[PDB]
Amino acid sequence: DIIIATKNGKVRGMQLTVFGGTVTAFLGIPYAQPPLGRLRFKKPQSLTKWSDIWNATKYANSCCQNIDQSFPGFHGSEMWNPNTDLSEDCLYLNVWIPAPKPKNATVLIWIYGGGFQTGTSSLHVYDGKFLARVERVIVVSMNYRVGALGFLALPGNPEAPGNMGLFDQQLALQWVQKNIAAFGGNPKSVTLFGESAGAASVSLHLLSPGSHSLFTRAILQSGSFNAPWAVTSLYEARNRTLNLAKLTGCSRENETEIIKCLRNKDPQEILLNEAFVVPYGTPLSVNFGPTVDGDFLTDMPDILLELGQFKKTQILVGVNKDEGTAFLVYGAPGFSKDNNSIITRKEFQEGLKIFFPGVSEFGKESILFHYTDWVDDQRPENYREALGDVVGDYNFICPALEFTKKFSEWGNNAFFYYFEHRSSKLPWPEWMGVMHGYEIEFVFGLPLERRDQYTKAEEILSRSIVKRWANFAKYGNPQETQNQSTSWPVFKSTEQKYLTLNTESTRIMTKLRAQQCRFWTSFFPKV
Ligand SMILES: *[C@@H]1O[C@H](CO[C@H]2O[C@@H](C)[C@@H](O)[C@@H](O)[C@@H]2O)[C@@H](O[C@@H]2O[C@H](CO)[C@@H](O)[C@H](O)[C@H]2NC(C)=O)[C@H](O)[C@H]1NC(C)=O
Ligand SMILES: *[C@@H]1O[C@H](CO[C@H]2O[C@@H](C)[C@@H](O)[C@@H](O)[C@@H]2O)[C@@H](O[C@@H]2O[C@H](CO)[C@@H](O)[C@H](O)[C@H]2NC(C)=O)[C@H](O)[C@H]1NC(C)=O
Ligand SMILES: *[C@@H]1O[C@H](CO[C@H]2O[C@@H](C)[C@@H](O)[C@@H](O)[C@@H]2O)[C@@H](O)[C@H](O)[C@H]1NC(C)=O
Ligand SMILES: *[C@@H]1O[C@H](CO)[C@@H](O)[C@H](O)[C@H]1NC(C)=O
Ligand SMILES: *[C@@H]1O[C@H](CO)[C@@H](O)[C@H](O)[C@H]1NC(C)=O
Ligand SMILES: *[C@@H]1O[C@H](CO)[C@@H](O)[C@H](O)[C@H]1NC(C)=O
Ligand SMILES: [Cl-]
Ligand SMILES: [Cl-]
Ligand code: NA
Repeated sequence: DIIIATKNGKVRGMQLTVFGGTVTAFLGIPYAQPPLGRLRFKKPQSLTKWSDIWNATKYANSCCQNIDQSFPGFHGSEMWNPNTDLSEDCLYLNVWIPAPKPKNATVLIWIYGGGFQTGTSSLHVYDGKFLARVERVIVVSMNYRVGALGFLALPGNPEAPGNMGLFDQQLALQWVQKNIAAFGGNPKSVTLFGESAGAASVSLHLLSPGSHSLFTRAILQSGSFNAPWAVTSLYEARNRTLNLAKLTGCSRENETEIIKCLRNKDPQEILLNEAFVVPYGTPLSVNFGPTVDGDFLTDMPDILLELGQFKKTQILVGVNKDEGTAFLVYGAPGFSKDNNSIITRKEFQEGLKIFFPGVSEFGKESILFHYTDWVDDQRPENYREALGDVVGDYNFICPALEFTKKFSEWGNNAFFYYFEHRSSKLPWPEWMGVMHGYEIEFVFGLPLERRDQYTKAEEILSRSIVKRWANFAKYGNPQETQNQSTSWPVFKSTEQKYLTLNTESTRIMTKLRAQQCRFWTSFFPKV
């Protein structure tokens, strides 16, 4: 039996057999007062404290969220849907530790993505027992409110200040600060890691004064706060708060009245209207996201970044080779997971209308002009390939590279990867390539599990990634030093070296998507 005593009371874990060894798991530890009733839309509150033993033996409630019903029965989508009850009472976290209990272990904390609208810590691809077994790190992960319940904003008004999900994440990091020593962890060696909205959250904690001292280093997988989807302008954030009041018959005149009303709606009514607070949605819509709230975020983050106002530490940042493909099947014309999706020029342009709602006509000719200069053959898959690249370069790859450049210029070591392995088990079709989100299972070590049907080359790839992630966290340097591996060079402005992660040869290259990001980063924001 394994009981640990925490500042707020005792908690009982659960032993797990992993690869002939053992990990202890504490699944479902509360970290804040449940945000119900009068606390809906408010910053998370401190935990009352309990006598008697809290059992942390199963995942807890996922936070309320809309579900992907686009492909019922389909593992490719359904693997991202919550696998525990939805409930507004979802502020819990998980701790996997190695056995025997470690003495002063480096801690990894995962922050999931999901567009800030969806996600949960209990997905099978975020299961931290492989890491803890194999690398003897402690892994922590938390649920944080998403959608309007998480990011609804009415600026300056503490009934609904915005950024509540980010305060959820932040209060989980405090919990780790106060508590992880008792589990054998080193509060002085904490690395945050996250993918997509989770990565963007990691980068905002790098800008938040309140987070400065709740962690050591950071890993950003396919996301960063300067991505076009990542921060809602104060303008939009109120237009949206109002369209939601309106939509739920909660329009008022006193704004604290609007919120009192919204607190009486029942969660389904809020979720149901979220998709409509925007007149034109894209498959990449983030209707309720982070804002400049004057609290968590003190200024537009583009400015903090440019002027070097952020935590000085090392970062590991990377992207997948076909970031944009996943989204094309959620609304782009002539695209389907059940066929090769050869599209025509006319469909390409309609595609751009879907992804770039408005966006002038010249805006969209300029994208087409940059991306449809065929070299050449013809090449029926030209327009299909080009639309995915447009979507991936704009939304993920260029914002990641730009973030890494800028961050690196204030003098910190920074490492950049380019993930280009397609999982042998991937359920989406071949033309979608190395999709967004499909490096996560390599990082968490799922292919280390031989019973699971991955190739040999996959097990090895994952073994090396896990090592590089762990070395980054413990040492600030993502080398794999033993098996004559390629040395991962720091990313400097000027040379802009990066490391490729694939099953055959990993290599050092320079200047990923140089022409494309010059277009995205320098020219496009003007239009
Ligand atoms: C800011 O909000 C207004 C609000 O309009 C919205 O009403 C909501 C309840 C919601 O159902 C939503 O679908 C609806 O659009 C937006 O104004 C709208 O703009 C379009 C044309 O651009 C009109 O044809 C709509 O009918 C119009 N509605 C009203 C009542 O004016 C507005 O566009 C939006 N601004 C943005 C894009 O941020
Ligand atoms: C690949 O499929 C797309 C997607 O939509 C289709 O799914 C198919 C597998 C098919 O069974 C069909 O029932 C379904 O509509 C096809 O695009 C569609 O093309 C048809 C042609 O008449 C249009 O009318 C549809 O509007 C359009 N679908 C939408 C809503 O986007 C596509 O043609 C097909 N392409 C191939 C085989 O290369
Ligand atoms: C546990 O180790 C503590 C310090 O180790 C960390 O130093 C940090 C600055 C950071 O770079 C981490 O990556 C290092 O691992 C030490 O001061 C504590 O007193 C130790 N406590 C124990 C052994 O219980
Ligand atoms: C916690 O679970 C254990 C299972 O062995 C049990 O001994 C204890 O009574 C539990 N407390 C409950 C059910 O709240
Ligand atoms: C709006 O109503 C709230 C809630 O009772 C109240 O605190 C506030 O003073 C009101 N604002 C004004 C004066 O318009
Ligand atoms: C080193 O390579 C060997 C195979 O020769 C393998 O058994 C081992 O797991 C590797 N270590 C790492 C950290 O990749
Ligand atoms: Cl034309
Ligand atoms: Cl190698
Ligand atoms: Na131009």
